[PDB]
Amino acid sequence: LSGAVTALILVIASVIIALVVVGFAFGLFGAFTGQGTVAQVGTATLSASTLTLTVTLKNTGASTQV
Amino acid sequence: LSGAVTALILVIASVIIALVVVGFAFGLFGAFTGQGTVAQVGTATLSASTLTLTVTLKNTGASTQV
Repeated sequence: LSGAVTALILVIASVIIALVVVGFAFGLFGAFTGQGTVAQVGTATLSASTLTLTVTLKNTGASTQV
Repeated sequence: LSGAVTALILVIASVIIALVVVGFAFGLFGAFTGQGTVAQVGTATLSASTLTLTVTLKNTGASTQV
């Protein structure tokens, strides 16, 4: 009688664990998609007297830092 | 299951990198176009007593130095 009890306990535990793993995978998807993609969309201007960089940047992801 | 996760991670990384490269290429275009083109538009006069050069220059790019 213990065999079937063990079988169902393991079945439900395995289902819980598999659902956890799948949720983590889809979270990884959503997190890597919106991670932050920064590129340049036009020439920069480097003032050499004051050493100041004026650059136009395009960022279609999360708000990152420099 | 890890295979598809790796595939999407690499796909998004590759897209970000390719966009960076393309932005850099177009920035190079814009930068080399307006780099500064200086030529002469008339005869110069070289005063030999004072050694002074009076020259008419045409510059259709960035403000350079001599």
